[PDB]
Amino acid sequence: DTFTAAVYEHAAILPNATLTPVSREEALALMNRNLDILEGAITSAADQGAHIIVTPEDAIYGWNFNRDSLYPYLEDIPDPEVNWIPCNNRNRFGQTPVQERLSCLAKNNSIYVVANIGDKKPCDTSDPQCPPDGRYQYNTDVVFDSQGKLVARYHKQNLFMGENQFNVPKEPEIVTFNTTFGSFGIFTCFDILFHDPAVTLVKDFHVDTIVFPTAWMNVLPHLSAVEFHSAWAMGMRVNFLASNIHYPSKKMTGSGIYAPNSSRAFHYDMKTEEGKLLLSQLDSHPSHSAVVNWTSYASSIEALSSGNKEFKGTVFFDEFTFVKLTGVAGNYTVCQKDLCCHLSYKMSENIPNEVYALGAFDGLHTVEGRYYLQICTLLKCKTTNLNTCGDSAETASTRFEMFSLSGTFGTQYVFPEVLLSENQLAPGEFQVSTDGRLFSLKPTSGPVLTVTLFGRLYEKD
Ligand SMILES: *[C@@H]1O[C@H](CO)[C@@H](O[C@@H]2O[C@H](CO)[C@@H](O[C@@H]3O[C@H](CO[C@@H]4O[C@H](CO)[C@@H](O)[C@H](O[C@@H]5O[C@H](CO)[C@@H](O)[C@H](O)[C@@H]5O)[C@@H]4O)[C@@H](O)[C@H](O[C@@H]4O[C@H](CO)[C@@H](O)[C@H](O)[C@@H]4O)[C@@H]3O)[C@H](O)[C@H]2NC(C)=O)[C@H](O)[C@H]1NC(C)=O
Ligand SMILES: *[C@@H]1O[C@H](CO)[C@@H](O[C@@H]2O[C@H](CO)[C@@H](O[C@@H]3O[C@H](CO)[C@@H](O)[C@H](O)[C@@H]3O)[C@H](O)[C@H]2NC(C)=O)[C@H](O)[C@H]1NC(C)=O
Ligand SMILES: N#C[C@@H]1CCCN(C(=O)c2cnc(NC3(c4cncnc4)CC3)nc2)C1
Ligand SMILES: *[C@@H]1O[C@H](CO)[C@@H](O)[C@H](O)[C@H]1NC(C)=O
Ligand SMILES: *[C@@H]1O[C@H](CO)[C@@H](O)[C@H](O)[C@H]1NC(C)=O
Ligand code: NA
Repeated sequence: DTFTAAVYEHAAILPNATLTPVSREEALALMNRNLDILEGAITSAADQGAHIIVTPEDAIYGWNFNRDSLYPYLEDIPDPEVNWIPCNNRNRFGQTPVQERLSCLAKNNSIYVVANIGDKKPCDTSDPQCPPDGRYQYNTDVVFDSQGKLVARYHKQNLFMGENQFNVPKEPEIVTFNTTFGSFGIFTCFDILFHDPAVTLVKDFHVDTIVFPTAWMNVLPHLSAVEFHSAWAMGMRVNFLASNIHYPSKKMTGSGIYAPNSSRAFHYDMKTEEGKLLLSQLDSHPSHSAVVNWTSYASSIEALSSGNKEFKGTVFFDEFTFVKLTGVAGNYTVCQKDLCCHLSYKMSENIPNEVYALGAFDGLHTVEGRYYLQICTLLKCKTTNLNTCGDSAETASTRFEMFSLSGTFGTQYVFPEVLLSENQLAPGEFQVSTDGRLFSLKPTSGPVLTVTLFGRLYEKD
């Protein structure tokens, strides 16, 4: 059993902004301008045989708001158990034009529609957790099935810095929807960096596929959208539908359809101001059974390199312990605290003025969010100057003939990243072993930007 998946990267129409909150008529007019663009993508996806389409987070109203400027864009999204086809019973819950439009878009095109809108929940001064505003506001994903029915409502758990227009739910919402093409889980953007609901959906609810609306700001060398999202899909052994905002000015680009074995289709574009519809087939019930012990090989072996020239290098505000790669072939081991990284490599050639390092990181990230990390990285240094290792590098010339990366990870949640020049994925050029090794299967098709094993220690957050 297979199905055709679709994702749309959206060049959104943002509100003029701001000073005084707009009227509902003004807020709706803008939302409709974006909805007409998404209508265009939903119709082509359906015309091309897609069973489901994901549209990005904030695709309908943007990310620039305060609680009051956001209010006019919000709808009361009922509990999905309510059993409702907004396209067929338009006024069941009062004024809900966005839900009606999304419902008609899913019904008329006979396709599942995943979209991200805003929820309003009026509350009383009686309940303690009610805001002084008199309402809860949530960044909400909605799923409409092929018949137009609301089958999922998900309020974002992990709000990012400056998402002050939204509220965090009391308890994490573990939202799934079942179809004839597998069990589906859903979460949004920053959620992918945390345990709840992200990990829970995969390990406890045994979902086949994750639908992921995102408005992601790219951060090289490890946190580029296509790079990390496909890494997470591979590490969690699940299908992954990533639909991103297209805004190169904020480094927003990178949508794709990912399988447990490799990427299936991806899109990265920093040049044009245009959106992109992507389609690809996936297995409805992929195998999830391929277990990896991430510390096995690494904890067995002894240090591959002795007495080495080591230095501190900054990666996304985190101080990694590096070791320069001297030679067109080598065996290095670098440790930072509880983590020890091993690398075996052989380059296609020894390209001049191109420096590579092997890095190790064991510690807590605190800049613009807090999360414990354990990272082993083979990265291309931006320049020859060793103090530029870990700074975002977008191009490279060194193809590798072979690589094998591993670490003494104190976690079972490790995401294998392989990124080529210029933000290109490498399907299916690498594989992960039951031993916890990220290794090449053929020489890389393009130059290497990074080969990382991105570890996550949820308890140490
Ligand atoms: C979400 O929806 C899915 C899809 O509808 C739900 O999963 C279904 O659950 C049914 C009830 O448990 C399952 O029915 C039983 O099937 C077995 C036969 O085995 C299956 O053969 C199928 C056809 O060849 C095949 O599709 C199926 O799935 C596969 O399972 C293998 C592992 O075995 C896995 O590798 C694949 O990836 C895939 O998952 C099985 O191989 C029948 O023997 C069984 O007996 C009957 O019980 C009936 C009463 O329920 C009775 O009517 C009848 O007389 C028999 O006694 C069931 O018919 C069905 O397999 C399963 N479908 C899939 C694709 O998994 C899931 O439960 C829903 N989840 C939630 C949370 O609601
Ligand atoms: C993944 O592989 C590693 C390596 O085998 C596993 O870790 C190891 O787990 C064993 C327990 O089965 C630990 O052994 C214990 O050692 C202590 C002394 O250190 C001793 O007192 C105990 O009697 C026992 O022998 C071992 O130390 C530990 N090693 C490391 C590096 O953590 C890991 O648990 C495997 N995980 C899975 C789920 O397969
Ligand atoms: N702008 C805007 C968005 C609007 C939607 C809410 N946002 C996020 O959840 C969000 C979170 N994180 C990122 N990107 C990374 C990051 C970037 N810089 C610092 N910390 C992490 C790389 C993780 N991208 C988006 C921010
Ligand atoms: C969907 O179709 C119905 C009639 O078939 C129509 O009333 C409705 O406006 C359509 N909506 C969209 C958004 O296509
Ligand atoms: C690296 O290690 C492998 C495996 O032990 C070995 O075959 C290879 O010759 C080594 N290369 C260098 C240059 O140390
Ligand atoms: Na805000």
